[PDB]
Amino acid sequence: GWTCQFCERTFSTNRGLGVHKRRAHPVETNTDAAPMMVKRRWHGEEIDLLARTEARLLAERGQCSGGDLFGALPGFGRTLEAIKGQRRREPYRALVQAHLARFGSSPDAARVLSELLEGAGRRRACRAMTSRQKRRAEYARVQELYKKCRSRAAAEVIDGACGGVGHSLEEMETYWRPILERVSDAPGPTPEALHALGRTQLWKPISVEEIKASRFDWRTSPGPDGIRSGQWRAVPVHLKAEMFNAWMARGEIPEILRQCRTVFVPKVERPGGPGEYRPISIASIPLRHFHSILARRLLACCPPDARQRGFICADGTLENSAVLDAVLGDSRKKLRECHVAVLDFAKAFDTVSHEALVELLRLRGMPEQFCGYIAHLYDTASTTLAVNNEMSSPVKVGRGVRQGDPLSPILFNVVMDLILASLPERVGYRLEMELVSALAYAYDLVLLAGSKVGMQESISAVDCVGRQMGLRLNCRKSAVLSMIPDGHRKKHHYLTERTFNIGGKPLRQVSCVERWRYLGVDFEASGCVTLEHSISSALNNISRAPLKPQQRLEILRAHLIPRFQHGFVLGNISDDRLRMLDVQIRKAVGQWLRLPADVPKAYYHAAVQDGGLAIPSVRATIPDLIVRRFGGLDSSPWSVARAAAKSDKIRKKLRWAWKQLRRFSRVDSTTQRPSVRLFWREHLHASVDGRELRESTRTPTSTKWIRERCAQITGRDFVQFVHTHINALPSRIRGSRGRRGGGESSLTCRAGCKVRETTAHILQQCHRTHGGRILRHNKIVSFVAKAMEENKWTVELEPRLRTSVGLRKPAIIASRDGVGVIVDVQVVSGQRSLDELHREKRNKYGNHGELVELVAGRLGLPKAECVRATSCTISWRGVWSLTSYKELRSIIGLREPTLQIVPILALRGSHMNWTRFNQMTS
DNA sequence: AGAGTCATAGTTACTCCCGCCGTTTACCCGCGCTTG
DNA sequence: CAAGCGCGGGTAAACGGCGGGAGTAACTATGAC
RNA sequence: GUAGAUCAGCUGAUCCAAUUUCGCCGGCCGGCGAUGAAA
Ligand SMILES: [Zn+2]
Ligand SMILES: [Zn+2]
Repeated sequence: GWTCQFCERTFSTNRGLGVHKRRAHPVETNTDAAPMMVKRRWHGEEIDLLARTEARLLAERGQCSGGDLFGALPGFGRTLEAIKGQRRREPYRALVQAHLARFGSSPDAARVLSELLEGAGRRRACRAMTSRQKRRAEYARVQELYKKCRSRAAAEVIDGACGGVGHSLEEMETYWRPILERVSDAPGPTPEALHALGRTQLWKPISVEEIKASRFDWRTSPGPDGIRSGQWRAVPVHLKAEMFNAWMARGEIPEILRQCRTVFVPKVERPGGPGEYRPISIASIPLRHFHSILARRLLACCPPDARQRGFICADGTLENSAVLDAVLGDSRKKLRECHVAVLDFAKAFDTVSHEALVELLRLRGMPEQFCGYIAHLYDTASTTLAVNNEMSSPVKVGRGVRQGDPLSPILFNVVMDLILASLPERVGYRLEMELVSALAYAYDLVLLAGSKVGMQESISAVDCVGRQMGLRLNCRKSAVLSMIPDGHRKKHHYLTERTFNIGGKPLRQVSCVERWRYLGVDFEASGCVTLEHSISSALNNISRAPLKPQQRLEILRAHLIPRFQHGFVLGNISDDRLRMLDVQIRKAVGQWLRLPADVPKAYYHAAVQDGGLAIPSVRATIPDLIVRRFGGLDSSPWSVARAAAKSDKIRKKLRWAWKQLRRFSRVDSTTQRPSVRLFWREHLHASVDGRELRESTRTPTSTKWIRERCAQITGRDFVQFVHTHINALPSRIRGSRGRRGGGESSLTCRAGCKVRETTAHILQQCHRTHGGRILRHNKIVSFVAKAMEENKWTVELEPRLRTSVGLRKPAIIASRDGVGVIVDVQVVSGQRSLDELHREKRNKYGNHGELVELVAGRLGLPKAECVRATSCTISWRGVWSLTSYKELRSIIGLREPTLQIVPILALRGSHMNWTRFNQMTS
């Protein structure tokens, strides 16, 4: 009987039909569930607004009633008789009376600075005065870009290609210069707002200790000045402080040091026009360093509002996203009105009046010196614009707040405070007895309210205060999410028809199915459900870009996975989806590295030291990250944060996170905090192929060629290194996994050794690779001999000594200042403990005596104790032996960079042996 | 030295019906100011 | 001074929120084969 | 024909290879600056 009219399914019971409707047909059923609005209950915010307006009207007039109140409130949406009826309530007049009563009220430092200024000025003066070819040019550009500022290259490669900007200088100068030039006409703040907000240590001379404690990310690009971070680092700190104090006294920076070159960055990976970029400014390095100190000082001096959780000593994005999710979940669960309006200010930093800013700083309480410095800096400030390579015409800026400066996000925090103080005192959401009203991150404002009139009043208040400040509200992204519960039917419903106005301009009302992004996280009207995870496209982009395999691996390690880490941590992802995603990652990495499909799982994801590829496993890393980030929510200083942490939704999320992490981790011994690194480590060494890698952990330097020194080796040899390191060479034994139904020809050596053909056998024991082994030994001994000579010693390679026992061939003998060392070199299979092999090699040299005295006499020193036994022992997979490492770095002094390279030689020699075997396979 | 699709249970996000008391406001009833 | 209009008390008859109860379509993990 | 090689039908595509362009100091040859995305 019961049959749907859109999916054409007949269900046994009306319950089935309705539940099917709620999923298969969201929009139409949501419209059907819109409640009638005959006699809506009087929410508290309506009562507060009514009482306040009645009180002010009585104070200015003396008498009031519904007739004039209606005129006072045009958009209240209550009938002239409904208002009169509500007027009869006693607590209402009590609040009216309460509000009425409330209304009843050295030469060298200057020399070096001048040298830097002259160099910058000379640079400024100099500056002012086919498909195959396309791909080659792109390769050159990408390599040069990645060599200098990695983040730029990663963002370009993952997102789009072909220059990125793609819009040239035109379409920017025509679209931005007029805005950057126009002077704002903000009248300033009203005295009412100043009073509402009303609810010295700065400028002191900077000291050496504070600047030293002032951290700096030296991995930064220089500005138009041309002063690179290297020389600035080279300057001693005390002279830095001298110049900083000199500037403090002068209250200004040298003219040329303020000039900045504007650059554009896309808000969206696929910009549709010139207006979707952020015209950031890169000031000179010394100016940024100088302003960081004041940024920290002002951060410590006057903290922002409690609701302000942007650029502070806390993860504002996490708290805001969690709070929004908790609010939405609570509203859905108990069917309570909640209007959430996401607000953004287009040209946010580039729309604030200079005069309003400086005067507000004056009234707020900063010292006159600081306000005057800001005013002077922004009065004569000027900028240059340059996209791609175009020193455009310089521009004089009429609106301040310079994106990229350390002070700008803090100075704008004053305006943020002012506007945050303007919303009505009693509008918000009562989330677990806590009133939450606004969630601010930088400029992105999210206003919450429990009533339509309350939300409209809040919107109008923020609009007018911004207009007074000079800011203008964007209608492109601003939207209002509204949920009206349906009591007597227990149905959640969303409004559709637009009803909110920013200064007469209607807003876009987000429907139920729409997806909108907040802080870069996808949000649905029902809460964070999932991320579309366009990972296939990103992997295709990375694979198609002109990069060597290690470049792609590093990008996937450090820039792609973290980017979607936020979407997944703040989203709701089922571990099956995570497994599919990590399988996709594994397949892509196997393609890039040309590995087969039988390589052990753990190899990809085990951390660098344990010998893995350090490619983060989403399936396990994500639960760990969400547990770590949501554990501290209960202990956050913010009261609303603690209230959210007690929400049912977050509790369930954390429970599932704990279960997953418990399943994919082992408790650490020392810190007792579960770690995923241990899980992959255990799996890798237990694997048949990785069994020989069990010694990597004890020697961190054994694997330095995977991540730090990956730039000194070509792509091809890196791929070969990875192939042999995990034993990916398709030998017959390794080629018969599951196909051992054949005869001995399927397992014997081709060369005729008649023994089992193991990759170790091919690399070490087969006679055909005899000369290969010798040349590998010669190469490694030559390298270590050259380095050890470079460490001020004596060299006599392969001393020909005929001892009583017979003919013995030591690797190298050494002698310095009367002390000599007998160093032996050899490579050994990893199937046995490397240190026992080291001891076995050392016994037959250091425990003979007669050869010890022979080498002592040859070197010319009589005492035998000065001669010591040592063995350079490295497994053919390139894994170090701990005891050998220690003795080599301690008994004889060698810097670690030299020791970092021995595994490279061992690995290259082993693969050369393999390829030689295959070459003379005949 | 391998990388199981598939059967079944658990679950989540809903559904709907019935009934309960509390809440809101369209009528109704006047009084005071204005105009004929 | 009387009729009319705007300003004010009262009433009750439906809305509205929530409790209680009885199911299920569409995923999402494994326990075992 | 490709910086080189390879597979195709002088053109295309893949690679384990692939530093483009402008200005300069200079003698087709050497060196320099740009070709730098926030906190
Ligand atoms: Zn249907
Ligand atoms: Zn053999």
